[PDB]
Amino acid sequence: QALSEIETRHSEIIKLENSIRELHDMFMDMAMLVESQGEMIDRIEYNVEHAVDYVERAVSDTKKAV
Amino acid sequence: SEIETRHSEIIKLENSIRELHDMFMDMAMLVESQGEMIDRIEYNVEHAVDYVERAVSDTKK
Amino acid sequence: QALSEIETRHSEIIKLENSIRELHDMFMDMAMLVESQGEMIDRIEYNVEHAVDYVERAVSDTKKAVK
Amino acid sequence: SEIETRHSEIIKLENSIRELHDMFMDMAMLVESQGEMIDRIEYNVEHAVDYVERAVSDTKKA
Repeated sequence: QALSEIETRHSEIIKLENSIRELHDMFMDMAMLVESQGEMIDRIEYNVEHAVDYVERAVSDTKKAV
Repeated sequence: SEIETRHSEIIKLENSIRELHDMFMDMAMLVESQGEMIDRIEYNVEHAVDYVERAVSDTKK
Repeated sequence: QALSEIETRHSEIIKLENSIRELHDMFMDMAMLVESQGEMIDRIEYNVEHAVDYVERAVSDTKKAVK
Repeated sequence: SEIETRHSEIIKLENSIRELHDMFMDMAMLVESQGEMIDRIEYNVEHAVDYVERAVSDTKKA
């Protein structure tokens, strides 16, 4: 009924495993948030990139009318 | 005793895991905080884009 | 030769692109280190799991000796 | 005037960019602490695995 020494060891290691495994949900939550933030930044860079192209075209066009 | 040693090892390792779990919480909060700063930056940038595009259009181009 | 106004607006928006790219690069480095941390945790989980299966087997064999 | 508002916006943009940069410095620090805590956990887990498997074998042989 009570645990033997070998069973006690086993229980301890199983407890450690579940605990390492359960770190998953929290890590995935953080990871998702970090990944989402990266894309936000990337969209901002994308729009600025578009602004630079728009202006570069206008600058190149205007010079033509010179 | 050897038993005490093994027990302190299990408790420390346990606190460490819980602690890591908390750093992840702190990270999440830090990311949400940066998310407001990014919204502020995007607002500034969108206006900056507007400014240069208007100024470059009115100057016929 | 001094920059015209249009050229100045161009320079300004270009700087802005380089600035945002830098912010983006700093963030992506950290993001890669975080991804890497998750993989390490997976490996650890994988090793403890394999250890658990090992102990299980031994607990079974130690009990089967009882006969 | 236009200078006042214009200059004001050039400063707001630069300030918000530097502030995020600063926040990124704090993030980097937490990323480092996370990694180190994980290094430590890898060590403790390697030890616990070795310990229990050793004990498990001595019991099967005794």
